[PDB]
Amino acid sequence: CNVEPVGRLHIFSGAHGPEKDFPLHLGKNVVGRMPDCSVALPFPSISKQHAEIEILAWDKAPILRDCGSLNGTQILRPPKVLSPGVSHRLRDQELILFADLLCQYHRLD
Amino acid sequence: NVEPVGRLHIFSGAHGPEKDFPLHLGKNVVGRMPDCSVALPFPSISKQHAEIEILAWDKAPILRDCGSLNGTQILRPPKVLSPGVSHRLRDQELILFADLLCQYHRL
Repeated sequence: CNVEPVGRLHIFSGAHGPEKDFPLHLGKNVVGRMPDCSVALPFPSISKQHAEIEILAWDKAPILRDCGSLNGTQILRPPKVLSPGVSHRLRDQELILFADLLCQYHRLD
Repeated sequence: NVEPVGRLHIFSGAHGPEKDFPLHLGKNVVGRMPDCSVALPFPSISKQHAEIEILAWDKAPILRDCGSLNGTQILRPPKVLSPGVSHRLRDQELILFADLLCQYHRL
């Protein structure tokens, strides 16, 4: 895990456990239930391959795609339910729901 | 200056600092006005945006939206809260007032 991060995915305290920060790197970051996933969230409502955060460069904005999850990926401000495979550019500090889990993307400095 | 039963945490980064507001027994008006129980001086927040009613220390707070322009969002389950409709707040529950993310805590 020596890959230099360019983003941060923050999970807020809930029922699933305490707050937590996940590093995001260049190229693709797979969000999923599986311990091997770049963002591993071992909660049964999260799909094995749930979503993909793709980051191409720094001055850019990441692309989030849902990978056909059972329980969906939503953005919140304004609300929208993401359709499987459709590229969505994340603004810094964007709020994201994977299933019931509320996450926030952060671009590093 | 009244004993709070609960607290609403406001998240920050680029939306204030991390501030806590006390919630007391009775009506807690969430809004833009400085005189609101929970005063959120942000232009997306209505003068009277939402209401948190605490009916006793042991009972789940009740959240309602006061016909706010930008809306109240709950996430248990994810939904715009219609004015008039009551929603029970659970400990640690995340909620959005217009664009402002908050978290409830029973003290």
